[PDB]
Amino acid sequence: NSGPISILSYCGSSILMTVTNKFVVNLKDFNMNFVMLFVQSLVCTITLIILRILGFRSLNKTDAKNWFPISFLLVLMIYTSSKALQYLAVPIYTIFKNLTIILIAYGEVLFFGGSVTSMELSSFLLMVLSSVVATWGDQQNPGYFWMFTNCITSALFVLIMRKRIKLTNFKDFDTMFYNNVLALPILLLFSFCVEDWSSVNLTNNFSNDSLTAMIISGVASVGISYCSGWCVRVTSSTTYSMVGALNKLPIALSGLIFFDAPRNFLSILSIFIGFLSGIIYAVAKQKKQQAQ
Amino acid sequence: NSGPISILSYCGSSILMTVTNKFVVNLKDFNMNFVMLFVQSLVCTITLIILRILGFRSLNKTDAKNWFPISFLLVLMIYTSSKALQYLAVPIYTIFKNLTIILIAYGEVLFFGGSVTSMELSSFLLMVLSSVVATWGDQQAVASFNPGYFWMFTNCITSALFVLIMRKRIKLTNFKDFDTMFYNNVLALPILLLFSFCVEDWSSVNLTNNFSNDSLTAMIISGVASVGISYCSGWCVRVTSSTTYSMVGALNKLPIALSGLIFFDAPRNFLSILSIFIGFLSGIIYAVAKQKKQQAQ
Ligand SMILES: Nc1nc2c(ncn2[C@@H]2O[C@H](COP(=O)(O)OP(=O)(O)O[C@H]3O[C@H](CO)[C@@H](O)[C@H](O)[C@@H]3O)[C@@H](O)[C@H]2O)c(=O)[nH]1
Ligand SMILES: CCCCCCCC/C=C\CCCCCCCC(=O)OC[C@H](O)CO
Ligand SMILES: CCCCCCCC/C=C\CCCCCCCC(=O)OC[C@H](O)CO
Repeated sequence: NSGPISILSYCGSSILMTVTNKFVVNLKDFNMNFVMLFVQSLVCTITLIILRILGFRSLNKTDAKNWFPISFLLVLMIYTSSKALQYLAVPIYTIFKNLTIILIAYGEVLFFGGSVTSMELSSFLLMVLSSVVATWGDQQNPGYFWMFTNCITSALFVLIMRKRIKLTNFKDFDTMFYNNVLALPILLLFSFCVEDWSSVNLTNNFSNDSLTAMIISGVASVGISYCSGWCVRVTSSTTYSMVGALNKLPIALSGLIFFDAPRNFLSILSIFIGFLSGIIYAVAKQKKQQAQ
Repeated sequence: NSGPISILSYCGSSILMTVTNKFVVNLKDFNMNFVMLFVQSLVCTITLIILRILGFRSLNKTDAKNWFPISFLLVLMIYTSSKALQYLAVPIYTIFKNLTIILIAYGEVLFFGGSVTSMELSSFLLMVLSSVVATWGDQQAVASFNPGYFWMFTNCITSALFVLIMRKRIKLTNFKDFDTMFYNNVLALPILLLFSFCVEDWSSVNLTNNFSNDSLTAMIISGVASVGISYCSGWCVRVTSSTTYSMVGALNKLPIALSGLIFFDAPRNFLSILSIFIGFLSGIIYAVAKQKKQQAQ
């Protein structure tokens, strides 16, 4: 586990999680989003514990209270992100979620000090265009405030995890385990603070059937769980933040091939612009090694 | 005459020419652009000879047939723009004309061999955003769409083939300013009358009534201001870089657009403003890029 294998790994799970959540679990637009994530991180936790007794990990209290900010950034990342999409459109959220990419690249400079290649700067802007270009080819204040929060919480999150990982020599699995376990409590705070619970009404909603999807989702979410922390650790907090935005293209590109859906050339340019953005960013990484 | 002083000259001239064509001569959208522009190239021609005898330039036959493409490239650059602008909105025309900056920067690779700094690449992409961002912040048979984009594809290359070749033949023929100004004005004058019959419709019973003593007087007014840009356009490309002239020219319209928000109580859009300040960022990156290029060697 090192090198570009991280990125190919992150794809299959984000590819698996996108398909599986839309093919395996049809209409996963549940009443309580955090509960699905609570299981996705809980089914992930159980899966690891089964693996410890068949051979991976460790348990501390010194590292423990230093990771809680990361998890708290995660759930807040979702709460802010979840709240952004309530008042915001999907394409524009990508634009700001793509604008977050830049600061994350320059946020790594404040945690590790590296320089942002002028070529890397070009790639991110192309995603911005590919983001805007796609946005300009579609239709549909409260939102922007939460997106201003998602941009920062998603940044401080992916940044800090990468910090504490290399600080506590957290090998993979270790990253996965702590993020799954420590998020479990915080989700119950936001699950109780945000969702509506009613034993008269919702106790019937997520019945014996629905949980099958939430656990099915968790098993598929196992991939993304392990690979996210593996990507940030080996490569860069920028690399993980970039691949996440790039993934939706082959998924979006798959949506145009595998589907007879009304399209627009503007939408296509965005996807191919995003594809270009990777090539520049892919080559940009090359110029860092060769130059130095 | 050298260095960034060129840019202010090309800027001030493009700015003075913008006002003079829009405030002093309102409805500068004439029925026959080539004749209006033919005068602008004639007053420059007339203007130059008076200075030729008051002190700058030269006339050849070896230079002549190597310069004819520029005037033809120059006038053709306009005809494509005029015909492109018929089917396209002002902001969208801006986007592609800013995309030519990329090829022009990379067209220089085919003409002189310099490298396009990744930092330079950043600016050009940003210019796209300030252009793209503004377009998304605006209002306005398929076979009617495409005719514009088609005419724009030619303007983009002729706009490239134009400023590119001139800068080469300029540095090849040591064309000092005026020479750049003179030759493009002189050799273009005939082509302008060429396009005058090729495009315009003439009717002395009807069109003779259009260009009256007011409008006819105006056609000279615009040329008087265009003396700057004419001398400064070729001055800009020569001293700095064929990219710089293609960049500063695109940069100029920001402060004029910024004037529209300040000097005017006009409905605005934050997107429009973001675009403009995005453009300023575009310059600063390009300014540093030029700064990092000269510093390196
Ligand atoms: N470290 C860690 N990360 C996790 C875990 N579980 C989920 N994540 C991460 O939480 C994020 C949210 O999950 P996804 O729904 O898979 O998001 P996505 O595929 O990355 O897509 C995002 O960008 C798209 C545009 O490119 C958007 O369309 C999408 O809505 C979302 O914002 C992802 O980055 C995922 O890797 C876990 O246990 N641990
Ligand atoms: C509602 C909209 C809200 C506002 C939307 C804003 C969009 C901002 C876009 C791009 C910013 C790019 C910033 C680039 C800063 C670079 C500074 C720097 O340090 O550059 C060094 C680099 O190496 C030089 O190549
Ligand atoms: C509304 C439309 C918006 C769409 C906008 C689309 C822009 C695409 C145009 C040009 C790509 C220019 C990038 C060319 C690739 C540069 C490669 C490079 O610099 O390579 C150096 C390499 O490392 C060897 O040294």
